[PDB]
Amino acid sequence: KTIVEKYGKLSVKGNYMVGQYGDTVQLRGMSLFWSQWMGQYYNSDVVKWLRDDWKCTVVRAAMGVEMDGYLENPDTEKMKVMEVVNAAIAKGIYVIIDYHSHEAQKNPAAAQRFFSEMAKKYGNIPNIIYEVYNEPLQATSWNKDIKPYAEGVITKIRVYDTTNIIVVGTRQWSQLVTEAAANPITRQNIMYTLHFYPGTHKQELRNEAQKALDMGIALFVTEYGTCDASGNGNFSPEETALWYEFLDAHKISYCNWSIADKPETASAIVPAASPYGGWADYDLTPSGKLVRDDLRLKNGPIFDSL
Repeated sequence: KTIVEKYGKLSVKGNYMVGQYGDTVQLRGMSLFWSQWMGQYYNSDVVKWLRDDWKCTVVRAAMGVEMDGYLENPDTEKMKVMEVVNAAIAKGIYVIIDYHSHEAQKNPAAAQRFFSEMAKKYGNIPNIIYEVYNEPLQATSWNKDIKPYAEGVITKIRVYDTTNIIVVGTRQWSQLVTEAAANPITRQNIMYTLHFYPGTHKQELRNEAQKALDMGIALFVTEYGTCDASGNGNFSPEETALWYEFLDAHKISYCNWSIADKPETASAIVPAASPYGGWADYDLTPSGKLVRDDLRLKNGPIFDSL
């Protein structure tokens, strides 16, 4: 039995993600980096290694949209996403299809087309989680920009995929979850994005998250780092652990940024680390070691249960 066979189809009940057999589910895994810049890792060898060695129960495909991404090169970037999705299906783990944009509402037809295609192809499959708008900017209003954009994309997904989870980004780089909680999308199996970087974001952002939970919505940490929000500097292992404590207490799923070999703190692997996986201890950065150790410790028993 695989992880996806264990938990099955996912849905949302109140503050929680639940599975079809009555489990309350918490996923943990890794995000790939921008598909147009780290596309060499968008392959089945990486996905298998993330399951077998890192004990990921979810992987996130971060499809770049602007800056020579999907809008300019739709076939190439969609292909990379589908390779990762296909591998997650073959290996029995969950997969997030992330529309990795800061301005999705500016090209809603492109986003609707992409998600319609993904939902038509994969709609009957329990592994799939959709993430329709990575990180709205500080200027991007929930009520006026994000919510109407997301509702249009959700309707398109739901033509073909009636119940898989859809995660919706929030204002200020997916920080301001209380604004979504005050005016939620009143549709089935919707969650809301929280992103944190513990060199920058500490108890004040945990308090924001708690206030959103108080208001009745479910959060998914589709991206977090171990360092400050720029992705470089202020490696913060103790603060990361305070976040893990909070997320585990609330059964909030989490994926780390990122599988990339860029020479910055947030990268999990060293420059030139193999595109096929197989990374030994000397191929991991301090951030990668911290995150991999947490995955092995917490997800190991889930794999062992089968």
